[PDB]
Amino acid sequence: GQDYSGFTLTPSAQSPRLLELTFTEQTTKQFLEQVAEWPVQALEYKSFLRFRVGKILDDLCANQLQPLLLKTLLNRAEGALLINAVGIDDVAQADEMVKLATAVAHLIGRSNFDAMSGQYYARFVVKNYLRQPHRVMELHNDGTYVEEITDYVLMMKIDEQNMQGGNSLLLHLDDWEHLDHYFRHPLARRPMRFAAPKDVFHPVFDVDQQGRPVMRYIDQFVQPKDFEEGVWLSELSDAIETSKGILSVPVPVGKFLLINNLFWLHGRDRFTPHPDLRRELMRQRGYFAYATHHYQTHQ
Amino acid sequence: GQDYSGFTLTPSAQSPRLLELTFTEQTTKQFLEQVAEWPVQALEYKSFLRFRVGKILDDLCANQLQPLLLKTLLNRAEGALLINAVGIDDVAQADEMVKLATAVAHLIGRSNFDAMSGQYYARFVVKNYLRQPHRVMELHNDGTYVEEITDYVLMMKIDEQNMQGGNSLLLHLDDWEHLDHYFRHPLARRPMRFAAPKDVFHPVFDVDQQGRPVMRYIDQFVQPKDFEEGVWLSELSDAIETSKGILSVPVPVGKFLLINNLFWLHGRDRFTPHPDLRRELMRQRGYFAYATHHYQTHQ
Amino acid sequence: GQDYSGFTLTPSAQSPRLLELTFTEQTTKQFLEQVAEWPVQALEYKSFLRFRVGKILDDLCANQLQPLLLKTLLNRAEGALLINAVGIDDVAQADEMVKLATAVAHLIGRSNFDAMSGQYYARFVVKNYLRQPHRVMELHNDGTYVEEITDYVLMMKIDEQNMQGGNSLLLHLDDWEHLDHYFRHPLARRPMRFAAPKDVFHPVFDVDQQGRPVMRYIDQFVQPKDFEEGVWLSELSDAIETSKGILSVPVPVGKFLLINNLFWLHGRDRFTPHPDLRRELMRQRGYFAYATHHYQTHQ
Amino acid sequence: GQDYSGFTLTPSAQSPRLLELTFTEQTTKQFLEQVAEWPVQALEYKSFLRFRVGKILDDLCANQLQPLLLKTLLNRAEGALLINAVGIDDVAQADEMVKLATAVAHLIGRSNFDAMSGQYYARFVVKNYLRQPHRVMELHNDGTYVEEITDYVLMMKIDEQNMQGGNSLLLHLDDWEHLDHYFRHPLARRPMRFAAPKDVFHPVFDVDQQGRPVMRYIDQFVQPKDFEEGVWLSELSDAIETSKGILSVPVPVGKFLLINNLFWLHGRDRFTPHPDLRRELMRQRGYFAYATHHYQTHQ
Ligand SMILES: [Fe+2]
Ligand SMILES: [Fe+2]
Ligand SMILES: [Fe+2]
Ligand SMILES: [Fe+2]
Repeated sequence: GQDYSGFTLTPSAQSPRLLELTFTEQTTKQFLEQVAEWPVQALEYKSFLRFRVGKILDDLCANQLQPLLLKTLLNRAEGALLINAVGIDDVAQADEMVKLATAVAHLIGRSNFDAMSGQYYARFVVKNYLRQPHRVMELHNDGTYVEEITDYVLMMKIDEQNMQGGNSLLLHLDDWEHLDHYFRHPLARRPMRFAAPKDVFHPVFDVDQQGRPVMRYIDQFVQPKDFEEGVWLSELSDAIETSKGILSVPVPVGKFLLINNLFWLHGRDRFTPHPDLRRELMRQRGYFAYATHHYQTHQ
Repeated sequence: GQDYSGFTLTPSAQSPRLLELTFTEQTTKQFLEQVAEWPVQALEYKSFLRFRVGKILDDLCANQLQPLLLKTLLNRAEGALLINAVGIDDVAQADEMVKLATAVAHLIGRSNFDAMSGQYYARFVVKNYLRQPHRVMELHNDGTYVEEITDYVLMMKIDEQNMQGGNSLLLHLDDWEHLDHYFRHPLARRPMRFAAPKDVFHPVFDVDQQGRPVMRYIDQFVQPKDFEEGVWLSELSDAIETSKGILSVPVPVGKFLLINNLFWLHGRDRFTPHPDLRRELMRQRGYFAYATHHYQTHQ
Repeated sequence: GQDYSGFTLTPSAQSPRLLELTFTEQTTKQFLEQVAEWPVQALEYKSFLRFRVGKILDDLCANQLQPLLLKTLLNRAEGALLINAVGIDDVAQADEMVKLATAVAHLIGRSNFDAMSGQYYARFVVKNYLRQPHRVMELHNDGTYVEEITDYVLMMKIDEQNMQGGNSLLLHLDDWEHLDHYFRHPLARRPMRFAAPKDVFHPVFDVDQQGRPVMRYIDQFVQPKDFEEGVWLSELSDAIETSKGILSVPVPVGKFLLINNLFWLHGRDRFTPHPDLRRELMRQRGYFAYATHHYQTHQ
Repeated sequence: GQDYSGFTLTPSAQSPRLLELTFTEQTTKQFLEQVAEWPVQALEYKSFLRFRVGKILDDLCANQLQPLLLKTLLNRAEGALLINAVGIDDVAQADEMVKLATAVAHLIGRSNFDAMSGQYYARFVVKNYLRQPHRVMELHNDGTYVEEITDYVLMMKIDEQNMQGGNSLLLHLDDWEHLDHYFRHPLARRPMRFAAPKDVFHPVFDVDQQGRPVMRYIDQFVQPKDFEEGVWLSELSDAIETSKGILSVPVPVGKFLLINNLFWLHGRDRFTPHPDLRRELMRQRGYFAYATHHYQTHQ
């Protein structure tokens, strides 16, 4: 995998669709110097600073970062990245981790308000029905019960102690062996009710600009209105969960997954409970916003 | 009463309009095996599983169950069932009870969110003004203060210890000796205000597709706007409560009433307080949703 | 003052506009017998019972009560009543008091939900800035910050111990010596903002059907938008409060004022604090609803 | 600076745009006599009294006050006042301070509901990230996340003990050396999202009636939608904060700043924490409402 200014990029061991982007130690060192004056708390109060820290990182990569992130995330054949910075790999560096993740996100779009934290990101600690270790968290898309589309999901590993399992699960729609069967079903186009934990109605599948399937699915929030929709959804669920195309991805401390939420589903594998278990995560979810040469009216 | 695959059906001792459906021990055994992998908690999070457990039970009855439930519930001459499964008859089996009731409901429609429990069903324990033993709960219809129609009411007996009385009361509109007198009154068609414990306005009576009376009445939530509406409603109330057509139905542990809420009213008889009284109930309320050969437009 | 069936009516000592209606001991005795089966709690849950207890009282007065209440309350020259029943005059009889007040109100209209109690009436106990004894409560109309009109105000004295002062104050617009001066001012017709403790806009004065002034005024909830409206309202306030037409009315235990809120203002005089002071009140507020021979369309 | 009836007016030491208005001891004495009958609590309940106390003060200044306040606040070349009354200069006089500030505000407009206090003004005590002494509070305009425009900001110093720093910062748009550069940028006219701590959309700049720049900006509530808006806002922020036109104004106890919020920004300098620090402030924010000879339709 290739050499860019300030970082390297290589395919993952799980899939060529998922690429691993690592910022050099020198880029990392300089980034942290140049953003030291804004603590995370400044980023939380002034959203424009989220874009500024973005600019600082991209400028350190000779402006090669932003176009690469976008080309990868929007490329149907790929659409997923695992990102890290050499030197940021310990829980003591959580703030620095948030700054990094924030900078990358705000080069490609904007992170949405998170109702769990009341901020643009959320950090969660896991320590020893839905909260359950031996439970796989089923593959899904985020953002299914609001009108606005969530284009990206960012999941960062902040701490990991005494943890067995709990890999991120991923499925690219084009690796799913049953796509054609479910996409070509009439109920693939049936608007269904999705309800928060005001209701919205949208189909479970849609298409991208070129007519290729995309999904907006989660088992917990979809609300089949009758026996027809119900049985079909229970079959679709089994067809996703038993897929041979599912990826299992370890996310080491300091690294984060950044994926296109339209044609990747994500989930979490089970893990072993242990009295001294500690896992800390950070999430952001947002929309893409980027410049292209395209048409406009007026002056 | 007749033999179907997996269950038997017979008229009740109270009325030929109310039929008693009992699943055989073998059906019950197999149902519980085949649904063991989804605990009630799974059904609460993923509504499609509610329809799946429905399918499993109907499949065990050679697909004779679903059409029989619908034919009975929609039949004006009947419209009520008391349902049980041989082998499920103790409070220790409450989860199994919920699964059964859920499976039957989601063959005929879908159960609505219950604001008391925050789930698609609600379980309540009674132990020693509105909470009162010596108080009869007056005959009524459910769902009178929302715009959407509640088609069915399901009441299951989960536990019963040291209980005297407290039978379910039922009245089929066609057994009510004063129907003609109240239905033909001009105020039968007067939209009246109904208010939750946003207000809705609907008449106290309406008609089914064939022009036969249906009701949407409850004394607590109807809000007569003046002396005219008030006196008439107080007279209608007395005329319902003193009706000779009222049924009194014991609901033993493991059994549930499932009734058409348009032309049956329901209520509860008084019961004797006792220091060691324990009654546990489960309710679901929902709409009908079923396939028929009927017209549609477009392709 | 005159003799009707079941009650007597006479002018007050304060004004010929305020009439005193007293139910005979026999009417009272029979009313209480005939309504004993519905405790106040029944009236709170089933609003139609509020109209029924109305019917029972009017029937006991040979149907002379309802037309007299309406003729008095709607008569511009009067519009106020002080009502009592011989034999109901002690705090121990508070429930009976509520039943009586309820019966009278629901012969002339319907009492509105009271947000302080969550019921159709509210009972308040006073015992030892706004809560202040040496503070007169300024003359006002109720219902000024909702779109719907409040036609009547009912204030009943439930208990009174160790109380000096605290009479009800009343002003009939036609006894107000400054009416013409304020009514003919351009700001009398200026819609002004009124805001709850969504905002509404209405003028401080309006007219009845015959073009005679009515008011919708309270100093606490009117929200002058500028110096013009502000100064004028402060002058109007002084002109109401220093009026020579103000009535001061003692309301003995068991008695209640029932007034037309369009052309009477009400308030409360100061009272002496005392360690063993106890005053208990009940209020209802509502709209008029009554039959008359008038035009309608269709069949 | 000039002599008016009841007060004097002189330019500040910081700028000729900011004028210092001091009521004479005699005006002050008479004002306090003539408003003694309405405690602050009366002003809080009856908003018309806020305008009345205004009238009393202006009347004491031969009606020269109101026109001078308006001429100053609306004058583009000025638009800011520092106001005090000889004899009101101690925390023990806080109520008198509120009355004074209220009287002045309600000669020029009306103060809006303050959600922090639930009243038309708010008092705050400061004693020993956003709450931070060594933090400058950045220059901003108030009222940026509601549809209605806030025309004035009033900040009064009620108490000051053991305080180093914490001056009010001010910037008049016409003293800002980078105005032309940012105002002439296309994003100056881009409606941007502003969100409360329902969202509103307005540009960061607008124009007054003569086409001169005005601002509606605060770093905390503006929500850049993408990298373009974000970077530009971070640059605008630096350009405001490092401006050589910024004023630093000490506000002694008893004095208050009253500024035009359209073409002045305000903020606060850092201050030294001290164990026995006590600063008490009062704020009001409102709209202008005043008489002028202008056109109207109808009669
Ligand atoms: Fe997710
Ligand atoms: Fe019910
Ligand atoms: Fe009142
Ligand atoms: Fe401010």
